[PDB]
Amino acid sequence: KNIQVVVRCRPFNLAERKASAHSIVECDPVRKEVSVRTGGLSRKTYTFDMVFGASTKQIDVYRSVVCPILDEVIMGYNCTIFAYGQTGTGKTFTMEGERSPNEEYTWEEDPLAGIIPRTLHQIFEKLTDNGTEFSVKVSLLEIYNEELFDLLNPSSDVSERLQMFDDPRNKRGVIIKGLEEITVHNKDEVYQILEKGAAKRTTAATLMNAYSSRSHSVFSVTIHMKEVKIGKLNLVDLAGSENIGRINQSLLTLGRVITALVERTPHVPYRESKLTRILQDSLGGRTRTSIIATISPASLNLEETLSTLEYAHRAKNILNKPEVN
Ligand SMILES: Nc1ncnc2c1ncn2[C@@H]1O[C@H](COP(=O)(O)OP(=O)(O)O)[C@@H](O)[C@H]1O
Ligand SMILES: [Cl-]
Ligand SMILES: [Cl-]
Ligand SMILES: [Mg+2]
Repeated sequence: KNIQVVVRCRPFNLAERKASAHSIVECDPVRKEVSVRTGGLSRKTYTFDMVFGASTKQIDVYRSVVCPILDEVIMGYNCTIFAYGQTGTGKTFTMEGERSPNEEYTWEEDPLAGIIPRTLHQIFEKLTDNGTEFSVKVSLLEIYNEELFDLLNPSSDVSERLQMFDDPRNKRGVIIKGLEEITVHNKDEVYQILEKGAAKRTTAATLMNAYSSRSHSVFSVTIHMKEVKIGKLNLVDLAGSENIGRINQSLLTLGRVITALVERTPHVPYRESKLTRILQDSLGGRTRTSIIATISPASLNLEETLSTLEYAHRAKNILNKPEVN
């Protein structure tokens, strides 16, 4: 199962209007092509598993990319979904989403929901209707400046840092010490567990500079089903791609890993950055993986729009082989 790479273009921000930028990016959903106008203020075309226009709705993404994958979670296969791109291109919007402000929508009925709310809701829905003894445990670890933080725990201070060591009896696996896996009774529990985590994030933005921009958010869900069956979904929200070129250790390392795998060069540097070691099976491994790439249409972001694209195209080539748990 080759890694699924899919490109998502968001509408022009007011900031791009004020930078004067015109539109350099055309998204073709049918042909699944992205075309970038490099030449002037003539074009380059790329072909991805999916292409998502500026008109893409959150549920759309959920259906095309996420639903199939969660279906493969029920079978007990581990799966990872990356969200990659330049800051402000929409990575957090995809992984999380937002509430409609003047609307009365319940978070489960809200059009603006990103992948995480949606998935969490559905697991309870589908598996209640299935009704077979499921239990859910969700942890979230953010990597900043090569340090590990557990957001989810209430009892821990925002500052405290976990320790990671190569897994015993796994080797491929890694153990993050003191990472809280907080079992979820129900969705109305989901909202609280995530909400406190958002409060911790607000505290830690003040603690660290350009936190929101340089951090990697690794969200993990582990479902226990009876019959036994175990499934694990990693929703990863990467630090902005802009720092990367054609700084961030873990991000730079992720690029190196993708490059090595596509290249076929002998050494792939899993060891170097926390993200690659934790997410090691996500890359050239037994975990089914997809990548949502994110880009801006406006001309001023062109070098970045190209960089993002170059990674995804390259990452298309990489070979994955997923297996049931
Ligand atoms: N497809 C989209 N449609 C409308 N607004 C979007 C879309 N993608 C991103 N945005 C908005 O653009 C801004 C940047 O979003 P964010 O997801 O934080 O980017 P990133 O996390 O990649 O830096 C936010 O105001 C966000 O709500
Ligand atoms: Cl705007
Ligand atoms: Cl949307
Ligand atoms: Mg972000």
